[PDB]
Amino acid sequence: TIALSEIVSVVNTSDGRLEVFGVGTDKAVWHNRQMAPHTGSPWSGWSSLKGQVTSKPVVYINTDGRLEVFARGTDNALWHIWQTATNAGWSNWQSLGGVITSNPAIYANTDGRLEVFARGADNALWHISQTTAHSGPWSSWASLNGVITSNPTVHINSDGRLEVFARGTDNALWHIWQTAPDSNLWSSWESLNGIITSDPVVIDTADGRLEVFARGADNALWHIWQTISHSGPWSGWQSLNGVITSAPAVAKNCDNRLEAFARGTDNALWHTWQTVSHSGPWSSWQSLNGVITSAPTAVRDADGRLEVFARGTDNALWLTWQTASSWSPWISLGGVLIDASAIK
Amino acid sequence: TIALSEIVSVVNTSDGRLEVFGVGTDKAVWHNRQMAPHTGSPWSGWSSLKGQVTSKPVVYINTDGRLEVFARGTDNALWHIWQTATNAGWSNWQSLGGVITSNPAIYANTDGRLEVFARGADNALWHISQTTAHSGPWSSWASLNGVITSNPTVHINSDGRLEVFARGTDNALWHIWQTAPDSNLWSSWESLNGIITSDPVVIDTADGRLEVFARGADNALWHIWQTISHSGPWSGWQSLNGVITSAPAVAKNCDNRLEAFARGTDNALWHTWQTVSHSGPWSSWQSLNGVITSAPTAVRDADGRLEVFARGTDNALWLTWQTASSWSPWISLGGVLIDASAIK
Ligand SMILES: C#CCO[C@@H]1O[C@@H](C)[C@@H](O)[C@@H](O)[C@@H]1O
Ligand SMILES: C#CCO[C@@H]1O[C@@H](C)[C@@H](O)[C@@H](O)[C@@H]1O
Ligand SMILES: C#CCO[C@@H]1O[C@@H](C)[C@@H](O)[C@@H](O)[C@@H]1O
Ligand SMILES: C#CCO[C@@H]1O[C@@H](C)[C@@H](O)[C@@H](O)[C@@H]1O
Ligand SMILES: C#CCO[C@@H]1O[C@@H](C)[C@@H](O)[C@@H](O)[C@@H]1O
Ligand SMILES: C#CCO[C@@H]1O[C@@H](C)[C@@H](O)[C@@H](O)[C@@H]1O
Ligand SMILES: C#CCO[C@@H]1O[C@@H](C)[C@@H](O)[C@@H](O)[C@@H]1O
Ligand SMILES: C#CCO[C@@H]1O[C@@H](C)[C@@H](O)[C@@H](O)[C@@H]1O
Ligand SMILES: C#CCO[C@@H]1O[C@@H](C)[C@@H](O)[C@@H](O)[C@@H]1O
Ligand SMILES: C#CCO[C@@H]1O[C@@H](C)[C@@H](O)[C@@H](O)[C@@H]1O
Ligand SMILES: C#CCO[C@@H]1O[C@@H](C)[C@@H](O)[C@@H](O)[C@@H]1O
Ligand SMILES: [Cl-]
Ligand SMILES: [Cl-]
Ligand SMILES: [Cl-]
Ligand SMILES: [Cl-]
Ligand SMILES: [Cl-]
Ligand SMILES: [Cl-]
Ligand SMILES: [Cl-]
Ligand SMILES: [Cl-]
Ligand SMILES: [Cl-]
Ligand SMILES: [Cl-]
Ligand SMILES: [Cl-]
Ligand code: NA
Ligand code: NA
Ligand code: NA
Ligand code: NA
Ligand code: NA
Ligand code: NA
Ligand code: NA
Ligand code: NA
Ligand code: NA
Repeated sequence: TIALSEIVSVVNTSDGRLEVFGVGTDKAVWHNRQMAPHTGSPWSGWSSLKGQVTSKPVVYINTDGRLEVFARGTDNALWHIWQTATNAGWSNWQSLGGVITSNPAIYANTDGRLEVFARGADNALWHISQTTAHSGPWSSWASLNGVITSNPTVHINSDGRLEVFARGTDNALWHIWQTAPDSNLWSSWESLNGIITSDPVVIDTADGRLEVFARGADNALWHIWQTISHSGPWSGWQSLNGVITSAPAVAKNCDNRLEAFARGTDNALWHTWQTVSHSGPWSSWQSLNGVITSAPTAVRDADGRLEVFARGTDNALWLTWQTASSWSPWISLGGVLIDASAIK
Repeated sequence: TIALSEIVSVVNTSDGRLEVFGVGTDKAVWHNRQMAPHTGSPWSGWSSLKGQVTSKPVVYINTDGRLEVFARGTDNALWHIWQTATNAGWSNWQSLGGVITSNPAIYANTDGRLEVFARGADNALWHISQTTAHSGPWSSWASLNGVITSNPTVHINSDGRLEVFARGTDNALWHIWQTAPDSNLWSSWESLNGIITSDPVVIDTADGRLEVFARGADNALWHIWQTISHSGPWSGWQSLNGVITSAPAVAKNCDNRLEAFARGTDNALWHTWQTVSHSGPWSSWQSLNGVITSAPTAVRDADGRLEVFARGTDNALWLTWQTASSWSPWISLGGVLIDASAIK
């Protein structure tokens, strides 16, 4: 097991609007969209993209601006659905085959080819990619081996090499990387040690370093980073303290200051932020109240403000966002959302 | 002729630092680099990349983070130099051939292939591209025809299609675009009318629209935009008033509010910005003082603040930046810079 997961995936679209994707009580993927590219825009309300899924659905934006949603099907294959043109109609659901046992994780290579990562039937890391920029057809499936016990997360280094993070059978954070951008040649697996009790969360800092966050054995929020832009040595593990009861979420403020969010022991949303600037020391933890039943999902909107989403006690998706002074009151976006994560 | 040009090219690097590139009294390309990814970082001092150039040198970042600098050579061919690895050593200068009669303009396609645009010996628009993502060899040159009378400027639409802007023989703003992302198929030329007396300056908005700024026949700053995300019809020309004596520079604040900069009749730096939000009305023009002998160059740094560069009365490069309350006083980065613009 791992800490409680995020309930939605979110994207800031090609036209600057937030769109959130989750799973309904009918096992379809539903989505909810800002009308306008601003903090506090009205929302569409929940709308179904149909299908029947058995993982968290994960939205990604192609390099031509088209949204694409990936999810495990009822046959355990990887399935996907995409906008046929930027901000336009959706394709039918289509299978990418395989047999997967985690949520999918997606990134664009430097050549615009989406690459998708998931755990396999064998508990190894597997991957598949677009054969040309922002387009099918897709490659055959292949394995990066290893044996992993969390959902994988992928990011891109500031030199263009993809890098994947996952928990190992010893509960340490492990990782593996492309040897060159767009490459099919990957490193050996390497351990970054620690004991982690959530999915890892990875972000790129303003200064080009990968930084990984995860709940520890003591239920504190911990992090570890590349000390040099796209390069080792990594730092030691460092504690940001707290006691958290979900996976964390991390986003960059307007000024690049990292900010981490998680559910607290009182089930409120809590957060801690870098102070002064993006190189800065982290603040003490502070509560944003509420009573939540998922990990939070954080994202920076087109006004440069953080917006945080979490499921509530009524199973609706609730929302709060940064204002000048403070944070806004929690508001409900309604709906009934379930946690369909393929690893819990 | 066109309004006075910018003296440097600037990039916010893969690791978050500002680096500026200009032409020294020896006609070599020189550069100056922030040590750290923060407003008010100390600078390296000017350092030479050698070469002998007869255009403004134009820096662009490959999709793998490697800087690449483009410039017209003493033989009028397009020349370039690149980092051999991200943020590391530089190649030798190499020729991409052709005969060009403007500064070069560069954008990355959605497939990661850089494409460069320049006016040719025939006065038409020409282009050349990398044949694979962030790598040579380059394609053959081809023409998009037209007859142009300014430096061209390229940008990417929110659906991934490159689009190029230039002044025509009638002094109107003309443009031309890819019919699909990464394509060798382009539109016919189309006129956006108006009378322009500077190079056009293009930026993408938070909501995915191309917006173009130019000095008008009355020496006011004018602009015009796509009405629908990545699509015509375009707006009317609208005036932002002022009386300006250089090319404008435009950048996005970290909340996406556009902000334009230009030298005034008194040779000081002046600016006007969007208020409220990125969909807000523009402020009155305000002075940032200084006495400057080039157009200003504006860029957002890794603290989310705008920084503006301009040549001074002593031919050094000077710098002011946004602060909480105000703007910083002008500071000198030293050096002696010449205006090597191919079109004056
Ligand atoms: C519109 C609407 C809201 O619908 C609710 O929320 C959706 C996300 C689904 O769970 C539906 O089954 C449920 O009824
Ligand atoms: C076409 C289509 C959609 O298919 C549904 O949704 C897919 C994601 C799979 O779960 C299929 O097994 C299921 O029938
Ligand atoms: C080298 C290597 C691969 O290691 C495997 O996969 C890693 C991710 C860990 O789970 C190890 O405990 C396991 O043996
Ligand atoms: C190629 C290569 C090397 O990759 C880098 O250096 C490795 C030794 C690891 O520290 C990775 O996190 C990092 O991306
Ligand atoms: C250290 C600290 C901050 O607070 C702790 O961690 C927070 C996230 C909450 O869980 C509190 O209930 C708990 O006391
Ligand atoms: C404070 C507040 C807002 O409301 C609380 O937190 C929300 C996220 C919901 O769980 C409500 O049911 C709960 O009452
Ligand atoms: C070091 C240094 C600064 O050098 C000055 O500024 C450079 C940009 C060149 O013009 C040199 O010729 C001049 O001497
Ligand atoms: C190699 C090299 C450097 O060459 C100089 O700089 C290049 C950019 C060209 O102008 C050459 O013609 C000139 O000789
Ligand atoms: C069609 C076409 C191209 O038109 C040419 O190129 C345009 C950019 C203008 O300069 C016209 O005045 C000129 O005739
Ligand atoms: C394909 C296509 C259409 O291109 C768009 O629509 C055209 C009519 C122009 O407005 C361009 O500025 C824009 O890029
Ligand atoms: C006001 C001010 C700061 O300085 C002025 O503007 C600078 C940009 C230089 O031109 C100086 O030589 C001049 O004195
Ligand atoms: Cl609804
Ligand atoms: Cl379907
Ligand atoms: Cl993540
Ligand atoms: Cl700290
Ligand atoms: Cl944005
Ligand atoms: Cl010369
Ligand atoms: Cl070549
Ligand atoms: Cl050629
Ligand atoms: Cl421009
Ligand atoms: Cl930045
Ligand atoms: Cl000069
Ligand atoms: Na769009
Ligand atoms: Na966006
Ligand atoms: Na295979
Ligand atoms: Na990721
Ligand atoms: Na970064
Ligand atoms: Na950057
Ligand atoms: Na460097
Ligand atoms: Na451009
Ligand atoms: Na945009």
